[PDB]
Amino acid sequence: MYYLKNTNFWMFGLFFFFYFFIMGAYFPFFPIWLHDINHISKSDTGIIFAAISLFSLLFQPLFGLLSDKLGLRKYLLWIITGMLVMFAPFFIFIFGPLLQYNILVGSIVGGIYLGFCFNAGAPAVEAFIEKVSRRSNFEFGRARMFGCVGWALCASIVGIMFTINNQFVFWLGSGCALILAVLLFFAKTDAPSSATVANAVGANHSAFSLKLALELFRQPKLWFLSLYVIGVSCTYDVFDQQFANFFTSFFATGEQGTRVFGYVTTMGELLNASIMFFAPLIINRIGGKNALLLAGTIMSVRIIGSSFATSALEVVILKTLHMFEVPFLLVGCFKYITSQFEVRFSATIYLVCFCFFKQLAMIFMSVLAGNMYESIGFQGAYLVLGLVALGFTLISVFTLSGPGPLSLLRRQVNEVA
Repeated sequence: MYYLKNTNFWMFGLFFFFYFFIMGAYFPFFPIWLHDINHISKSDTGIIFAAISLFSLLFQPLFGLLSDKLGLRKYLLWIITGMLVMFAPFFIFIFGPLLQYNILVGSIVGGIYLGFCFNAGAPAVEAFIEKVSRRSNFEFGRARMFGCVGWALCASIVGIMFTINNQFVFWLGSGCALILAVLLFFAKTDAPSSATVANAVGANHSAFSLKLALELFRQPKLWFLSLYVIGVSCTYDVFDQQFANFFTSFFATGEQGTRVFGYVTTMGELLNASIMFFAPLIINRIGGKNALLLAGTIMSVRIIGSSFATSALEVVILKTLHMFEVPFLLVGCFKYITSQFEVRFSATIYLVCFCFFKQLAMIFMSVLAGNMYESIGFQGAYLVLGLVALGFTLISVFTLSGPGPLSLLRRQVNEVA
């Protein structure tokens, strides 16, 4: 509670909150804004989303390998924040109106060309704020819990006021970007008060080596983990990046249909919260490789159940069937990898794997479901992948490297010793 008085704690538990709150529209909602609001065929977003991934992938490095080391002098965030006061002014003026000039090609390109600030942006905010957090006293361990509740408070208003007035949310989105994103820059801090003098003296920068990857590349744990990451997660996300409309159509109208947009997510969070706590116990008292597959088992049922999607208050369940993976996978990797690779490796795993590969699977994969959807449908496409992926969660039963190689429980000293 010594955080009670903490200033830079107060000034960033807000930055987090009022940024995620900001992003707290653009994305989850996004899909609607395409189809409904701006009528665009699924397959045309299957190219949007697929392209979104192309900017990410070949960018994320440039912020990580950049800021992480070089620029750690509080700048970039101004670069990001800059492209944020132009939330609506882009969307409602440029992004939207561009594609409408039917050239999806050049329009979606000059699109997530302001989609990074959120995709590769957040992890950048999440970043600096962490670095800074740690140096101040009270880390990000709870200041984010102050930022991931903007999803919440927002969510409802974004799934509501948007319908009534689409410009509202977006227009307001640049404002909470203005006075709110900036106010925390003329009230920020950057001086490591009485610690060390140099930046290469006392931190926690694991490093990335090409060789490193190459000493990991011979490894089966790697490929066979990837297999999971890929198929399961990948094609899983793919499905969600274009699930909505589906679920949305099930209701009375758009208002009722959507609305359950805020109401949905805005709920599961206080539930994804719940899980969060009591996860480890399970996880660890369950093992990562194991408990991980159960997330993939879960996802599956969500794409697989979606073949049947009968009711509207069924599809709701098929949504909240979401926060049951969020946990299990998330940390299930953390403790899987950790617990199956030479620690210093993480870089490449987390890097190579969940990027120089995923976004890559995503470039392709997605597009398929975009055409898979428009030409054969939501339930149709599902059975292809709701299945195809299940054939991974199912094979990864073998595929993946089980419970401890040559250490029964002795080579276990990392979080309590």
